[PDB]
Amino acid sequence: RGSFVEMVDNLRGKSGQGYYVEMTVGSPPQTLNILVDTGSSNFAVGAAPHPFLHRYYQRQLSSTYRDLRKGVYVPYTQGAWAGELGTDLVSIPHGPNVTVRANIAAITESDKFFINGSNWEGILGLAYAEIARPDDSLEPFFDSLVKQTHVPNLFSLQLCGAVGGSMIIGGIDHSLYTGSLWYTPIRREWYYEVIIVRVEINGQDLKMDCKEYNYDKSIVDSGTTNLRLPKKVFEAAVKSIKAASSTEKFPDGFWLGEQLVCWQAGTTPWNIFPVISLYLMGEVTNQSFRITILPQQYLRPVESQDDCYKFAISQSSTGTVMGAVIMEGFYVVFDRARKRIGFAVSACHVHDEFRTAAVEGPFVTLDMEDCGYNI
Ligand SMILES: C[C@H](O)c1cn(C[C@H](O)[C@H](Cc2ccccc2)NC(=O)c2cc(C(=O)N[C@H](C)c3ccc(F)cc3)cc(N(C)S(C)(=O)=O)c2)nn1
Ligand SMILES: [Cl-]
Ligand SMILES: [Cl-]
Repeated sequence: RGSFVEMVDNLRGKSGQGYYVEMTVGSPPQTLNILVDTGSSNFAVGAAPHPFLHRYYQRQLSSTYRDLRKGVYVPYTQGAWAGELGTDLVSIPHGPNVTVRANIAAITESDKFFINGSNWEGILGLAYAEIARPDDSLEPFFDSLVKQTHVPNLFSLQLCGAVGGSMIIGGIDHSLYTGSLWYTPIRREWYYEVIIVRVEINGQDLKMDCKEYNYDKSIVDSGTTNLRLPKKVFEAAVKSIKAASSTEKFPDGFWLGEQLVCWQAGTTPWNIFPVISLYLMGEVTNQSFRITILPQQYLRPVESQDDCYKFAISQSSTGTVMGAVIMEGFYVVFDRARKRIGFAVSACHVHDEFRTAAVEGPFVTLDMEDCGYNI
């Protein structure tokens, strides 16, 4: 009975290979499953046969498709695609009750982008126009939705790991979280860039300079699976996580994501692995808060009577990426109207009877305006 009830439970995932929402494009309607990605800013849909796609967009059957007569290519950290730009009517049947004319890239060729078995056929880039291809003149979908309709300029995501979740567009649903929401500023509107001001592994501060945790940016990115950390931070965090979980030894490759470890169904010794906290800059001077995840968020299942896991914190050379490993702990509010991102503990996050993910505050942290990187 909350007012946003019909958007609850509108996301699915097939064996953990990306969270997607149904979107209906063109006229008469063509509904496709679209991956939700807050790490990019193009709306693009498979528009030609591919071995991994069950369905694709057929422009010649949509009477409202308009050709913008321009190609587009988008490379990501993983994979890339190429296609043709146009516009068409778009609605989200378990989203807001509106229809907008949005730009759409029709994917005609791709490399290592579509994932076999994932059940999604396109991508919804929810970040800002600064990072869209071919350039920032190509209005992203959520910008079209806010400009064309009354829908408030905010959306929130609850990614429920193991796969489903909720994308609430235009508000917050209080059933999806417990405790209070705590907000960090969006530093700049391009990616959803935030500032991380301290990192702890089981209560123990990693003690790096905060400028290392944000070198060269820290972003919130639902289309990236892992928590990705810059080189020096990743090396330092692995050394600390190893030291904390030293009652069991694992091969070096397990911490590089190259070996899996499996336990008999139901027996994974979660308690031997530490919690991990990131402190983020708060909304008042000198004030911060911390979000804490469990090994149930950073050890991810790979699908016998065997539970196999991959360690899903990994190295980046393009900054901190708070991917699904972070987002599955939390209900995350992308309050674009107030230029801030809110975290609360997710009502669906995976935990055990001893430990829960957490969002706590306030803490005092001085000189946070010096943590960010300057281009
Ligand atoms: C604007 C810019 O240039 C850009 C932005 N991004 C980050 C985007 O989120 C892109 C979007 C995307 C979505 C599907 C397939 C390929 C790429 N994401 C990635 O580049 C990406 C995508 C993935 C990936 O497997 N994503 C899948 C769909 C996924 C699977 C589970 C899940 F919970 C969430 C996402 C993994 C990674 N890594 C490098 S990793 C092993 O460290 O987690 C990166 N990269 N470059
Ligand atoms: Cl129609
Ligand atoms: Cl990434």
